[PDB]
Amino acid sequence: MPTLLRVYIDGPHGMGKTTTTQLLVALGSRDDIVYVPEPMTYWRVLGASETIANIYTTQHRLDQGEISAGDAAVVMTSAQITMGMPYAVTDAVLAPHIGGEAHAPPPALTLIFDRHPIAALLCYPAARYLMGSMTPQAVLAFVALIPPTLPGTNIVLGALPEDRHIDRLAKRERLDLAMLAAIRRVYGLLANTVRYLQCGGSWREDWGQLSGPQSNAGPRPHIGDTLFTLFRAPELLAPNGDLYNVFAWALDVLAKRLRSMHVFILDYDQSPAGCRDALLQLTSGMVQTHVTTPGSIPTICDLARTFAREMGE
Amino acid sequence: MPTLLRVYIDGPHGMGKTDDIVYVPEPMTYWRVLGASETIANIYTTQHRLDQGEISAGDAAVVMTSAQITMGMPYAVTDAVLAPHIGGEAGPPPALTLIFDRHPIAALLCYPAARYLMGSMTPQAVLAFVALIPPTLPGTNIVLGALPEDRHIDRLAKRQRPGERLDLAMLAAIRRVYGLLANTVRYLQCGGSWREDWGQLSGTGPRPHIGDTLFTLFRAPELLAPNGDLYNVFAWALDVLAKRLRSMHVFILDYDQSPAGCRDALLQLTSGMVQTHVTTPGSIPTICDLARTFAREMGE
Ligand SMILES: C[C@H](O)Cn1cnc2c(N)ncnc21
Ligand SMILES: C[C@H](O)Cn1cnc2c(N)ncnc21
Repeated sequence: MPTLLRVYIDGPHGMGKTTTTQLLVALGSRDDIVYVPEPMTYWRVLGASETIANIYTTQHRLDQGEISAGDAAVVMTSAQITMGMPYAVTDAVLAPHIGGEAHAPPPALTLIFDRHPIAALLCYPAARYLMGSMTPQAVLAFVALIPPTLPGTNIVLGALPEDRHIDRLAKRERLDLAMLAAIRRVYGLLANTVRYLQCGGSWREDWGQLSGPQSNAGPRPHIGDTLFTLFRAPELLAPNGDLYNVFAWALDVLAKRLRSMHVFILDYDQSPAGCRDALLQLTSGMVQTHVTTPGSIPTICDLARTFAREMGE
Repeated sequence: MPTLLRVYIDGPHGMGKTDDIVYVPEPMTYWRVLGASETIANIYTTQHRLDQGEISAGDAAVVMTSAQITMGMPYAVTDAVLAPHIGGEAGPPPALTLIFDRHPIAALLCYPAARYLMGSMTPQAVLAFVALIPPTLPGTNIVLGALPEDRHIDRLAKRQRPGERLDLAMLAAIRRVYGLLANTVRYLQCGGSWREDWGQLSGTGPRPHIGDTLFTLFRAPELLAPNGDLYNVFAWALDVLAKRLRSMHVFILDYDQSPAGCRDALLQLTSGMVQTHVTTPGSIPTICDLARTFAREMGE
């Protein structure tokens, strides 16, 4: 009965996520912790050409008024489905090896990932919807495709003052503060959504309360402070006023996929070593899982090294 | 704890696919209005514009990819809400028989693979859709069609959907994809290992040759490294495809006959389909509710 610890580092770009996780990985034994890094190689080359470059210019040309909404939406939608592929595929090959949950002895293997599938099938799409470059229907199609949430899905979101974030961000993608505001808002919403569901929130019961951040602590947030609030869009509403059932079912799925997640908030308003040690203290309350076969440890380990080996920076 | 029989009627369109049995119809209203405006027309116009040289290959692919997301949404949301109610295999007549108009693989693999063959979708986008195919649950019975090509052209010509353009090149492509699909399931069911037979594509139990399966489509140069090796991320996606396809139960329905005949042939095929148990006492009625509400809201 060997155990596994899976930790997905996620949240808005530009906070220091990659650095903190390399630092955490650099403390461990080469063989008891493996990092699944950002698939930069799939991105700029393998899946398509310069994927991040096509996105930031299309929104920039949508702002100006050089290309309509529909035009930007088709480009944003296809960019996202291609961008999320590595996360989805990783999740699908690992799935069969993950047993039930399980404080406990040291995990036999710790897998740290640069992002979870929900960044590409939920968060980024919702942020683009708020920026006007994606339709709500398309965001819900992404949501309906989120894979079943595996036991022990530990997701680490980040915290950081916007002023420090804007400054960290300005390093050299283009300088898009509106998008920065939109993605921070969506991740704030995401943490509250997990809290809401874990405290027994039923969006169907509270839908009517809509008009006009901690993920594992505190009281139940108001539905207005969760991701459900984004789906009040007239496009999704029938002539009767309520959501078409098709979109309501997607919110049911959103609710199911996030209800079982374990979310932690890491403060990035610190030096790199500071972030590392805090992430390392956080991993202590995270949930481990048993693996289905005995050979899953080495198997999974190989899968992760291969991904790192072929798709990093 | 009652039994359920799920039957997905799929295969290329245009062949004739149009109380204890519920029928989940084609979500035409989602395609023409709820998810977007006239998605079929946008698909067919885009391919037409590419064919005439009015737009680029890259341009048509972004348009196609986005429209395929819209086309697929109803199946994917349907599978996600239904999945939790599906239990293990049971094998007597079933408590409920749910007949669906298409399975998620139509939109997350077949149509996409066919547009890749029409030069309007990248192979990488096709594999992004495949990676998102939902886990194959017990009792996934998929009915595929058989019909000679000229009878199919006749039938399709009398059956055009709103915004569709009669395109014989897309007909051949979708037909080829579906024939490869049937071959692929048999290849996997008889022990075929794509990784072991990959070398047979690039330089030459009893089952189809891998060149006669969907794996042959993924020998696309965009997915290979400079030394000819398939990138691991794509090899992964093929591993998922084998896993999803191997456990489906495919039934072939001969459509070269009358609706009466087809109806009965379809009912005849039901004897070898696999039934499951549901997981709750309220699953039947809830499933039932889902089915009728989908039909009312999204059915033409
Ligand atoms: C650097 C990028 O902003 C990070 N990133 C990671 N996944 C993404 C996605 N699916 N869409 C947009 N940006 C994404
Ligand atoms: C309109 C008919 O149902 C054909 N048809 C059915 N599903 C499709 C898809 N997902 N993409 C393109 N055409 C499709």
